[PDB]
Amino acid sequence: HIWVRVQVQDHLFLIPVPHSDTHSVAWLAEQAAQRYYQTCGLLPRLTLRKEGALLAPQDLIPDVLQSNDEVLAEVTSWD
Repeated sequence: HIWVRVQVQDHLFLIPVPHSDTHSVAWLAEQAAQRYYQTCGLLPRLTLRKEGALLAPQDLIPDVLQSNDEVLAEVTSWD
């Protein structure tokens, strides 16, 4: 089982990545944005960083992240 810790503003979310079409960085950013919307009613567009390094939205989660990695999400706009 794979899960990623994503910081969105002052909130830290444990987001699971369940298992056949592999999920992209963009999908993970979308999950984090929904988790953030569920807390406060604002829907951000997010770019993800791992230890300061930008994650490409089109890259696949298993190629750039391991279970329990921590990711910083940056709000680039509000939808």
